[PDB]
Amino acid sequence: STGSATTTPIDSLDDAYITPVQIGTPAQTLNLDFDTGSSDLWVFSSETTASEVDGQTIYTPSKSTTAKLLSGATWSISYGDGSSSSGDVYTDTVSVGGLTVTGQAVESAKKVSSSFTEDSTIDGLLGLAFSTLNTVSPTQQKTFFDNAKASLDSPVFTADLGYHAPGTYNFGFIDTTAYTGSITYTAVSTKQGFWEWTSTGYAVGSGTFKSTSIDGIADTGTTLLYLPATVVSAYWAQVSGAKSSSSVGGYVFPCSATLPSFTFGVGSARIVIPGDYIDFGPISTGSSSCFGGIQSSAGIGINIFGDVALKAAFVVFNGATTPTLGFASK
Ligand SMILES: Nc1ccc(CC(=O)N(Cc2ccc(N)cc2)C[C@H]2C[NH2+]CC=C(COC(=O)c3ccc(Br)cc3)C2)cc1
Ligand SMILES: Nc1ccc(CC(=O)N(Cc2ccc(N)cc2)C[C@H]2C[NH2+]CC=C(CO)C2)cc1
Ligand SMILES: O=C(O)c1ccc(Br)cc1
Ligand SMILES: [Cl-]
Repeated sequence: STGSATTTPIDSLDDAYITPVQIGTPAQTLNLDFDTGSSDLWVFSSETTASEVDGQTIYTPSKSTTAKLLSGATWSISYGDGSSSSGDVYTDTVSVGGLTVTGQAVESAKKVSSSFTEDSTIDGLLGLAFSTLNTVSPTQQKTFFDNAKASLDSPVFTADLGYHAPGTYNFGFIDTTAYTGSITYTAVSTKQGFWEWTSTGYAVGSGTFKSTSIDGIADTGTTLLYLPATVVSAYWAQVSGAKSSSSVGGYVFPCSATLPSFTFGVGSARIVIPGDYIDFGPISTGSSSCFGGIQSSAGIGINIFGDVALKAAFVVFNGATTPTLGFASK
């Protein structure tokens, strides 16, 4: 089997991407944030505290003839930005772009934190990291991809995120028309439960390539590119007027600037992020200072290849017995 679904930026800055997902019978379509950095499929629901729902589409398990309460199962997740959500668990039929999994754990939110409430465009998350990070207790549950894997033509999914435009998530096949050149594959460590890999270096604009190992995760659920302070300083040093602002929480730059590109290495291959991809617009409405798309990971403990990087590439998440990651230009 295979599936193919369009993923769409939620706003003009590509702050996140949403992908329609069918849950239950008859289908209830929710727009989920596919997140290769986490491992729960959780949704706004009829059980979510009313005051914490503001425009989201909800899953109502009582209206699904295939929904079954998973007795005693609960979930609770907190994230690095202080956000959180929690609730109970149903099993139900879930379909993505024509690919169907029966008996998928659908984690129904009873509580969500304000940052989720405030994002009306995102109805939940679909985690695509390894199932070892799934939070359901006392019996851990599998991700949509793990559940689908055996049925897929090939045990892979691909992320093809657009810049200021829709893109595609494919399951079970590689669309050879979706990239240029070849796909370069690189080793993955699953020890921490992430798609963790090592970039071979970087360049800023037309500058010389610096060969250096940068360990990080491929994370479609993170908007920006988070890299070591040395790398980030070298990038912003090429932008007149750019500075690290403590009050704003990162590097900012004059909105009048044209940004240099940023290149990262994948083995002997190179992915080039155009400068425009690194502009995240005014720091506050009407400001002439803009927020940078490359920020320091210094306070994280890991580097994060988020959407800013991933959208410059066609990315293969290879879930074979020994997982790997592939990157192609496009
Ligand atoms: N107290 C705390 C600290 C860290 C964590 C990891 C965490 O937040 N994780 C890993 C994880 C995986 C599985 C599960 N069951 C739970 C979490 C979520 C990731 C999911 N991807 C999208 C978004 C993410 C959130 O990033 C940020 O907050 C962030 C903040 C500052 C900077 Br500089 C860069 C990014 C990354 C969670 C809580
Ligand atoms: N300082 C900071 C804050 C948050 C992060 C994570 C991150 O990237 N996001 C939050 C998040 C949290 C948890 C999950 N599981 C998925 C996404 C995405 C949001 C980033 N802010 C832009 C506006 C948004 C929506 O309008 C997108 C990174 C750095
Ligand atoms: O804020 C943090 O400490 C953090 C955020 C994301 C990830 Br992945 C790991 C750590
Ligand atoms: Cl300002």
